[PDB]
Amino acid sequence: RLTELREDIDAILEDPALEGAVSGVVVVDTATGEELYSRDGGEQLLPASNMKLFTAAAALEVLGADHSFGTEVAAESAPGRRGEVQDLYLVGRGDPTLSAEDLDAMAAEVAASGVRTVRGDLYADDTWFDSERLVDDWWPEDEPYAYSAQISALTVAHGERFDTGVTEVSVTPAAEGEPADVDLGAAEGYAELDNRAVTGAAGSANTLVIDRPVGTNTIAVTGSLPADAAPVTALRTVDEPAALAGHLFEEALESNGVTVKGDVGLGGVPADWQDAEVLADHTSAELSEILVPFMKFSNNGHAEMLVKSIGQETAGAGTWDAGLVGVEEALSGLGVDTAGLVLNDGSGLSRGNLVTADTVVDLLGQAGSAPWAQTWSASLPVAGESDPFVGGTLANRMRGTAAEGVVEAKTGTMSGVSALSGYVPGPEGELAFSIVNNGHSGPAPLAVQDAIAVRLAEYAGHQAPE
Ligand SMILES: *C(=O)[C@@H](NC(=O)Cc1cccs1)[C@@H]1N=C(C(=O)O)CCS1
Ligand SMILES: [Mg+2]
Ligand SMILES: [Mg+2]
Repeated sequence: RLTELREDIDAILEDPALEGAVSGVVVVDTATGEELYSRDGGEQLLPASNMKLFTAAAALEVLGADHSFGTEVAAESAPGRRGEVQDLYLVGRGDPTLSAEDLDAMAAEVAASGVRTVRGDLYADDTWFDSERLVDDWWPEDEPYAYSAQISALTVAHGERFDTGVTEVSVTPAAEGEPADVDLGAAEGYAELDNRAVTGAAGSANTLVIDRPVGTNTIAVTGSLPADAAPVTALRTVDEPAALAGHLFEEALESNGVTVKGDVGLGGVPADWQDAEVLADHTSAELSEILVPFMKFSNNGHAEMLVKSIGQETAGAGTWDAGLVGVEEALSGLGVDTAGLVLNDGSGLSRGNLVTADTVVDLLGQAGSAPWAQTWSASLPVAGESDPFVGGTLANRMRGTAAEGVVEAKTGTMSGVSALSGYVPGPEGELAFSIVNNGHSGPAPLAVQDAIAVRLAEYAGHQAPE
């Protein structure tokens, strides 16, 4: 058994896919508390998205699994006669789930409260958080994609997965030689557009390219899409999430009989109206719930918003520095020795982050005993599970093995970095394990991971399906 499992893991770690790579692998039994396996457990390594474990085990400590984020609209004073108001501020406070409709339900309320004309400018206020959009060491080349969307307190979230600070761009073919049709999704009318994409012959090489050149708010498209090609869509971030939530809400009011004479812009409530009238409000779901679409798909923008949210709680400052300090200590009050830790962000996107397989495992145990241990274990990706909201980043891994429907682990992928940490619940023992790989030069060593996971699934007393 134990004397056996060792040789197995060792052999799996001898995979050529890991040459030159440093691997942090640690396995412990959450019950007995016995150390089943350990190789370089103390080595500091980049955790990539596995950093989200620390971020989630802290948000639940700081904000409570019942936490809810709210949004609001306000004017100095309510309307009356011709139901006319001056300036209006869209004020949000870190809701990571603001839907387009959520804004439309508020556009309606604004009208349902008598307003019929906004003779003033339409400002968007997101001061609950600082205006520091990206972590200092993130790379600017990664700024056009959903993974690296700017952080703001007031940002619109796309789809059922809540991809924040982004817009869905679409490219539809035409006739060979004619320009292609580009729709900018929500950022239509907001972000600029430079359509250089043509429609290529039917059966031609698709060479489409959707970009947001650094430093601008322009969605650029180049290359060509074949005439016979199927319509393409793609998430893209926008400069200043708030200004877009501002643009959409402006469109939303207009869709609810409220005319806006002034301009739409970035601004905070004057701090001159200590008792402004709150024309409408919105409350999101509880963190316990938002947890799911966070840890299953590793929402990066969610992670950072939580961090800062922790920074507003523990110290009234929507900031990373304050947020991270909160996480560090919250992980300490949770009983986690945070010595080998180095927190530079909440998502794991930063190469300034560092953990040790032991610190990860440590965190796994402690979190299992917290009064929120269930809403936490359930947020984790389940192996081999076909349904996106259950399998998450593990929906296409370990299908048909003892690990199917069993392993609850968190992933982490980055250039030269990959990780898998979680629990393997088996009648033969509750298990917590961490696998961190840094330095390999080829693709993520999934098979190596899966192999160890699936072997643990067995060690825990599971069998592969027939
Ligand atoms: C976590 O690692 C995070 N990864 C990325 O955003 C990839 C980038 C690293 C630098 C710039 S982009 C999320 N987690 C994934 C996982 O498998 O855990 C995959 C992508 S998004
Ligand atoms: Mg528009
Ligand atoms: Mg089973």
